[PDB]
Amino acid sequence: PMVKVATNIPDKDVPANFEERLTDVLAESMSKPRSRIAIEVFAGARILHGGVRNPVAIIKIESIGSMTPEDNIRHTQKVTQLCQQALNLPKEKVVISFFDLSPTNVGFGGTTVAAAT
Amino acid sequence: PMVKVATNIPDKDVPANFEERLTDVLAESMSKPRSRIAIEVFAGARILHGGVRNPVAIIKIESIGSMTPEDNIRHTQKVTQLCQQALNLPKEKVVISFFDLSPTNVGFGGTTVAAAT
Amino acid sequence: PMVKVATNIPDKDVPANFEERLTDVLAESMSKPRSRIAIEVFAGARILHGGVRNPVAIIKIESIGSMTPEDNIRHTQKVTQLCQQALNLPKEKVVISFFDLSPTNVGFGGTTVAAAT
Repeated sequence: PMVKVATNIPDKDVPANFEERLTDVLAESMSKPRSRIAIEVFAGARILHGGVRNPVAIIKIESIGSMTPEDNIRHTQKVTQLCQQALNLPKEKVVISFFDLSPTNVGFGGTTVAAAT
Repeated sequence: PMVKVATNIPDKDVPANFEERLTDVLAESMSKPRSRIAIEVFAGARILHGGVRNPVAIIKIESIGSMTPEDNIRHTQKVTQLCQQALNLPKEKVVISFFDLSPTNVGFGGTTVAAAT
Repeated sequence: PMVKVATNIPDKDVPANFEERLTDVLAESMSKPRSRIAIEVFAGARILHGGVRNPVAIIKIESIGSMTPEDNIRHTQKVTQLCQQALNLPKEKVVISFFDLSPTNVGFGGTTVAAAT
């Protein structure tokens, strides 16, 4: 799974263990090995949400599966709870987009996931 | 809707009201409330387009609906016109990608849009 | 085609000709004109992959076609080989996501690709 977190919170306010916690949250929620999770953090970013500059996190999550409607409720709940705790964000300032990719459309280790299976 | 604008124009040359104008443009074009629009601006970025470093904007727009082929022509026209005016970009230096998401695949306020409906 | 490369390698370690080489690689692999390829490089980024901070590249590639399963193996191989050479990355530290867009969902030159055809 590949995650991008963009936030207007300053990078020094995003704790150094945030990525590791998010890795662990999504490994459990998505049933995926920690070894195949990437987290990108773009903090101190220029973001407007709902017309204001209040702290916000805009998150994108890509995965091969584990993205049924029901799964995505669980992910939303878990990711949001982490952001509440670690980023001091209200739930209405955590936006997540979910992309379910075919293994034919993910490259890793020099070939697609589909070709390595 | 969630928008990411990456540009090699310096951040001080992207006017402070750009995001608000883009918010308003897309609220009208997409028939969506301003309260549910996020704009991320990554300016001063390292971009090459068509082999050159000339000023350019690469934009991604995600939305739940409002992305028929006809809708996306209108969005392109409107977004491009804003970038022409505010970013001093020719139209051939404004590239936009449109992603139409299921409400099952957007999290907001601690659950999916689908679960909140 | 539109490419985003995020890496935790420092920007001064990403050679200035990286984007041009990647442009050329994908023009050949995807059979697309150099004039319609954008490369965004977000270097010096905060990334965790597999729980560690080792150098890594997380890449997103969008295209109108040229993204059959077989095509994406070739792209993965070629892009990975470039990153091995230019970024000093092992193949298991190059992750790529492939998005195949409709021409109705790409704006360029003030209208969609579909409307310009």
